[PDB]
Amino acid sequence: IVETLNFLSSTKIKERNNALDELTTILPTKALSTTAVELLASEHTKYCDLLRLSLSENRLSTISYVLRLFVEKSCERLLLAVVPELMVKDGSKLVDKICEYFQSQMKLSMVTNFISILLNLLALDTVGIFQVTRTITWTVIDFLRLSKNTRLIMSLINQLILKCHCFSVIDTLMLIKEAWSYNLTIGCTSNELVQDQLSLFDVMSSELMNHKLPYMIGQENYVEYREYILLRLSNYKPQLFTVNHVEFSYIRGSRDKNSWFAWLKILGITKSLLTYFALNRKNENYSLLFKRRKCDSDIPSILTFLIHLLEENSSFAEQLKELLFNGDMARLFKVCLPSCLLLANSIKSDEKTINQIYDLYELSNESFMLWGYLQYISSADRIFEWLKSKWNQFCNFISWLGNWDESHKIWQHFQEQRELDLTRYNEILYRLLENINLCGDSTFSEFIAAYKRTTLITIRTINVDHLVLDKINMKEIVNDFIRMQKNKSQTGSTIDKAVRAYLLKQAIGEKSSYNKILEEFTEVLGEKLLCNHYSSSNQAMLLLTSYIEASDCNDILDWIISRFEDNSFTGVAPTVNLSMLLLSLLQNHDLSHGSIRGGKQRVFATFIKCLQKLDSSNIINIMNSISSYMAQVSYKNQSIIFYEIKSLFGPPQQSIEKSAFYSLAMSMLSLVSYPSLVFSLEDMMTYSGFNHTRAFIQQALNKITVAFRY
Repeated sequence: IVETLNFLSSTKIKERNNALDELTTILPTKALSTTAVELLASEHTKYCDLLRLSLSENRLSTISYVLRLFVEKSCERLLLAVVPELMVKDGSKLVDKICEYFQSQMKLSMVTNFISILLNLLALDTVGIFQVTRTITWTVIDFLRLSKNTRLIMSLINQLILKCHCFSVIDTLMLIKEAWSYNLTIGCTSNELVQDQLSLFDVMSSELMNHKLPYMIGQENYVEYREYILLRLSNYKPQLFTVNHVEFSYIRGSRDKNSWFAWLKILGITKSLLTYFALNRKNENYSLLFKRRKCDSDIPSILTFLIHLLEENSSFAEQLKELLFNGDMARLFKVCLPSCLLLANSIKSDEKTINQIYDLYELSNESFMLWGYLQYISSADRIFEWLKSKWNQFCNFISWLGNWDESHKIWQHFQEQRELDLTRYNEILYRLLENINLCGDSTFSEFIAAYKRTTLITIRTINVDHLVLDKINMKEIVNDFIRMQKNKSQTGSTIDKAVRAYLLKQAIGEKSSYNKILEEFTEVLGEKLLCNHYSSSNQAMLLLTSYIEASDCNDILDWIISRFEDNSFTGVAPTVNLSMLLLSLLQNHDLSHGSIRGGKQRVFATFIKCLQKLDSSNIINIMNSISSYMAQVSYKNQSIIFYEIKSLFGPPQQSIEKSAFYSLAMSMLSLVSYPSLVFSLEDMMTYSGFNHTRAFIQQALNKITVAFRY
């Protein structure tokens, strides 16, 4: 049977792309379904169904995020996308869908890893269906189920670490978008956080750092028609230990980190295992505790900066944040314990204290910091020689500056490092700079190894991969334009050289390169998933902007690039950003009416925007020329845009920001009159208060424009 042959082709999943081509060629309704890794699975499932019409559509939409194992839809990666979401909901049994979904998702049926993941997805949005979403979130947060992985909870923490309501209404949306961008640092930031967290003491971080932040927010919240549900939740939170108990158990890891991190006698004290005592205290309190959570022996000048930092927190932590979004005795103990630098930073027998530092240097940036504080001297001379031996993170010689034996030591270090050996030499040279007559000798020795018109390693993949790319990192020190070169190679001081290669001749040379790139991009139609590369419109606009910035000929070139962007008919994020960029060029203007069209496109390309609205306002405020024409038109255009009202108060906040963009010429008063007409509780007033603050004495303190308001 031809059907059997088709089945064999599908079964033969090796070189699946060939099988896919065969299926495409094959493209009897039951067989049509049967003809369909994942592709092989599609063939098998459809064939079973064929062997056995709404059901086919239902099967196609079945088990999407709720996959059999995997269906490439855990977080769902046009009209079809909106329809699919609706179908999925129907099977489970576009803002409107988002609201239905926020509520339906919390409703579930039952009500655990799935919850942390859904929450993470919702938090990333920095939006969702306002209050409907917030009510859904409260219920979902409460339904902890089989609570403790931590990283998913931490992703959810992007929102849960800000467990509050109505504190920044018609404001928080812009802040949330900015937070999402910061949250996006995760991946590389997570790896860095894990390394730093473990290096400083014994903390894990590893993208779970924000889960701890969410727990802190939860404690703070506990101590504090959708609205009725939210009010009830606010009270329930006092003791609604929705995975709080899980956190209490998970916290054993935090206790371990704190112990690792650990006036020495007071520091040595466990403060009666205060971290555990605090948890016990909270458990005993049962509800709305926090406050004095067993903070026994909470720092003392038992003989400071750390205490101030601890209060602020009530640095490896910075890495975690990026992912989230008798002197001799003291010196010997501080070095032997290796936070030697912290002890030294707070504190500053000197010869012996320096000898301990000297040994620490030999052991080889905390060491430099410790020395710098200590150095705030024969003692230093001894350490300098040891430091030279140590030379042959970092900072090193920086300590001497941060604070002629030191110079003699520098000469010894330079010669020893100068003698990849180049990496050692590179590090020594950086130290020489870090500290910025034997010092001249040190420079000469480092220079002698460097030689100049020389290299010490020890076009595609010949540009650096064949040779040099390893060296680029292997003997790296300090900083160079070479970093840009490496980034350019990865994207695929060479980056500077490439610009130099083009060096209006540069524009023409660059234009030729751009033309080649443009042709490839044009060839690459719908280059994304099983959808389209919407960003291409934005890329075309970016190219246009550079050419226009140039010069009339470049602007002519810009028009062609812009014309491609102008097609729009693409996801709004790309089409609208492209229109906005075009409008920014229009704002600068030139010697053509074309600027008017670009501005119209940006105006047409409406979005809630939030943080982007603010950015747009900041740009809008920079232009509208003057007279009583461009200024007037801009005001009219803004006035005619968002109605706010509804439950769209953020638009009113945006209007207020616009109202603040000049006054008593600018019709800030008209904007104010509109705000007065719209009795948006005191939300409008709060926004006005912010504008008033910008003006110093304003509003009741100096209405001023009251003369016209009257």
